[PDB]
Amino acid sequence: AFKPPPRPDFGTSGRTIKLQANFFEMDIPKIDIYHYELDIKPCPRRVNREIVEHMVQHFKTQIFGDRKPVFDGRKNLYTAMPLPIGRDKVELEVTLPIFKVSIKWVSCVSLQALHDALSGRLPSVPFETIQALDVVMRHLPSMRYTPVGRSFFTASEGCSNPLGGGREVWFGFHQSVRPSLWKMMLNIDVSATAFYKAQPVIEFVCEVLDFKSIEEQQKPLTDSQRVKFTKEIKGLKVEIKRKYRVCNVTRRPASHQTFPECTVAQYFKDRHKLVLRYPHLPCLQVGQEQKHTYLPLEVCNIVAGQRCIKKLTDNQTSTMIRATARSAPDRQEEISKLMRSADFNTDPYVREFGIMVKDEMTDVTGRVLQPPSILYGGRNKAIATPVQGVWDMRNKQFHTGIEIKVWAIACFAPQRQCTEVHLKSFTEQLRKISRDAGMPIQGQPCFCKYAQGADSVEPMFRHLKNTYAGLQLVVVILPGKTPVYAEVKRVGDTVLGMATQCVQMKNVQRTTPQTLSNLCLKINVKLGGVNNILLPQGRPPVFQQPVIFLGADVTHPPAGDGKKPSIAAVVGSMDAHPNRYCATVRVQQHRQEIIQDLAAMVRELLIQFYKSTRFKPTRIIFYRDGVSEGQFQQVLHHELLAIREACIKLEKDYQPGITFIVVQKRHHTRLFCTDKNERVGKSGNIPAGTTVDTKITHPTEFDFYLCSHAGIQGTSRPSHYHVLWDDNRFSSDELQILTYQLCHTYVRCTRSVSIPAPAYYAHLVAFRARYHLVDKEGRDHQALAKAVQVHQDTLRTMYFA
RNA sequence: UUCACAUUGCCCAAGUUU
RNA sequence: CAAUGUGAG
Ligand SMILES: [Mg+2]
Ligand SMILES: [Mg+2]
Ligand SMILES: [Mg+2]
Repeated sequence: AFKPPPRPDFGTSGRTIKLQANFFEMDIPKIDIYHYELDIKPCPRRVNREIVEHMVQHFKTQIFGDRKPVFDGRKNLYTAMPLPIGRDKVELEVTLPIFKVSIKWVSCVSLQALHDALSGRLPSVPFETIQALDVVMRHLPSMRYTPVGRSFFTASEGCSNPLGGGREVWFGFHQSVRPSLWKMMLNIDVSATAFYKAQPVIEFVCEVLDFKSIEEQQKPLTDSQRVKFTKEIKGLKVEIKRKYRVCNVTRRPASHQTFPECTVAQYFKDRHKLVLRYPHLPCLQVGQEQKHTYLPLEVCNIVAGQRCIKKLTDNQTSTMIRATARSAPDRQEEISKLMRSADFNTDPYVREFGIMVKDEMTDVTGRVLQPPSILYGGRNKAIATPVQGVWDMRNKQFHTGIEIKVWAIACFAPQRQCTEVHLKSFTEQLRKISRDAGMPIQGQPCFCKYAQGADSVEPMFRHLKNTYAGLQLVVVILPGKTPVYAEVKRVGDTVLGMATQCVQMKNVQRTTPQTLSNLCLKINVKLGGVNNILLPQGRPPVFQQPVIFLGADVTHPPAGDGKKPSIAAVVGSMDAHPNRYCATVRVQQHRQEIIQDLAAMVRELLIQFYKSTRFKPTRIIFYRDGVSEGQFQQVLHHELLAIREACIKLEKDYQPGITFIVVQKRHHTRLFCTDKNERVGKSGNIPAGTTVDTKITHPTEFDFYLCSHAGIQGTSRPSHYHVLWDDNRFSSDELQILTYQLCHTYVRCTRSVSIPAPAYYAHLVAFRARYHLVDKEGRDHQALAKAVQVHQDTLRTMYFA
């Protein structure tokens, strides 16, 4: 439970492919530079950046001589040459167009220590050095553009991109400094997010309430209109010179609205001497709730550069997607255009520190791994061969297909829309596809009844269970999006323990062989079948001893939410294929990534593995989704020990080797085909199986990019895998092949998915817990805990399929 | 609620005188 | 998983 293992070696498996990556090489000088600790009394980050930039111009002659200090926005200051004050304190103060600021100088950043650590000589990558370089690259754009996370956004000049509702698209780019096997690298990627337009509040009202012009509404707002407007502007800032956080939209129109004893229209009529157009419309209530200052819509401006944190509307989203949808070559060229346009070398603050940035994307050589063969059953024992990460189920039967003899249907769609004919049609079509797949639906359903409302579910289901012995499955037709779905799964998964398979009504009226086939995949698994397996003799050597494959993920509540729990999920392989998985799930602290009750969850799974296979795992392979580099030590420290605790409290001296792997699907590394005839499909992406464990990866540690999936649309996200611990001493080859093969064991489709199945199931388990908790989200905890606790008959199934 | 892929929503980060 | 797109035997 200490620092991660070193890179054991480099992969050798697979044919080579020429790739470009959105990493731009950095030439860093071999000099020392100087860290200073600031403290400003009393502020937003951008306000503090402003204090220093004005302060440096003001104490130029006294202190900062021809220097270009960079400032991280709070209390870290860096200079290329030392400041003529030495080792001691200084208390300065600056003017606002009020601030005492303290400058010390704690440290000297060696820099040349970075080159040596990048050479692997020094085991440690010095973080406090990498911190400093990022502050260099961020200093200037942090004031010109509008920061959001590690990115930067600005209004596109020459073009506008409205979304409606007073919003518009702002294009921008992500920026980050990372170390690598080769050099320091600048990772750049284009991005876009919704912003509020800096228009008159009057015109803001118009876009939200759907007026072409002011004069449509001539007398004060409707009850309906004043709340809808209020909901949209409250929390946004506005300007007149001066700043104001909008806090409320008043009840009375300006002319009638009053403050102590004068009225705002009257107040503006003589003090600032302008009658109001639109005296009918109300006033904004600004700043403090306790205080009584009210502002007219007329004189107000929506202040520029405020990110839109509310969820977009559906047509707003449509507009956003349409604007930013981009094939991989188009993506590549846009990154390139931006970077030649950025001209990071001209940046004076960059120039101060003598940093040089490469004009072009780095060239990197990847390898394309071979897909494993997939083994089906029935009589043929057919073998399927993934081609460009895809295969099909025609002319093949499940390795272990379930014979279905007792089953029922429950339609919650209106009969006028979903008729008995449609159901009968759909049934015959399904039975056909299912027999071909080795999953004979041997008879007609023993039950078929229309229903309406979530109220009718539990009684209908309790009936079925009490009546039809050996009942295997209930198929449930739904009219579309409905609360019934959440209800059907609550009763099935948690209350009665009954297999259910829902189908949207539209996919019943009109069915297709592909859709029905994918449906049988889900069904056969839910009823304990094995769809396929990896070709046994084609697996890596690790399968020669008993091994369990764990997948784990946390899912946090949406943006803006304050009290909903985070949900941890852990699944474990239950056979030697590996194919069958059992799941565990927990509610835990709001926005905690660390899986709190992991040890209990792993113990549960280890026991079930033994009852299933009658083997004890000699090794445990742990795939952990979603952890960032910043949280690697904390998570590993807690979660690695939790796995050990599980093993130790199970049996004395039961110490299986642990391999701990973090899976990151969401980062800002993008890989492109250098050679045009390597591109795959309309989107023009790199092929499935593409592997990069050199050049752009970590200088000392064990990590690699693997893109295991076909890229249908946009630009593919190659998944990054990072090994935080490995008792089993894997080689790069074996772990990459293992990880790649597990992307083929995902039962919901005949494709190679973007992450290993165990981790993918961990997502599906979490998301299902989220469905159990809909509108239900010491005594607080136990209620939610029980909401996600599945029935005893469900515990050992793949209900999450 | 057939499914995958892609944009966003998720930990880190970011943000927090009328 | 939700919204929105692109796709499949
Ligand atoms: Mg997660
Ligand atoms: Mg924070
Ligand atoms: Mg969707």
